[PDB]
Amino acid sequence: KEPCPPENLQLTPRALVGKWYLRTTSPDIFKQVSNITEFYSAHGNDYYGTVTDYSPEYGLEAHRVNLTVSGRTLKFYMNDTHEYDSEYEILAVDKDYFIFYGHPPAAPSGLALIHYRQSCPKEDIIKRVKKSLKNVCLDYKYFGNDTSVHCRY
Ligand SMILES: CCCCCC/C=C/CCCCCCCC(=O)O
Repeated sequence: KEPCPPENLQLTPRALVGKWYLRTTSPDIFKQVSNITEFYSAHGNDYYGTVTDYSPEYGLEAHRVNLTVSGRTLKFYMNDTHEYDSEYEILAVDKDYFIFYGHPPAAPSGLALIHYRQSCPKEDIIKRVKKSLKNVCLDYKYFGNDTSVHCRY
């Protein structure tokens, strides 16, 4: 679904550094690719890093990525495949998660992505996520969690 994005939310330099787990998406992508771990390093206001994942069809994958950041949006570039390469806008910022939205080739009608600091986010985090989504005209009921990993949601 299309969000109502907040036009006053901008990415703070270095906010994306470190390890993240992409555990909730809309539409649900987890039958195609799952157990997504991201690691980002700062390059000025940009980032470089890696994304590792499990694919039922391709096996274990490791990808090198770049993020170029421009205000409330960034461009995501991956080396080997470009299924998820797109501009993504920030929808919500929290100490424990970020919510992004874009229209990549893999989900060209729109893809909302929730990146968590914790590998298995607990109920208090999910409650905050639900409120963040409502604030941008989205709804957790249209999202799927990654139930391929050792986490109950
Ligand atoms: C928390 C910082 C997030 C910044 C990046 C926002 C967009 C991310 C897109 C991630 C794509 C997920 C790739 C899945 C693995 C694959 O199929 O290659």
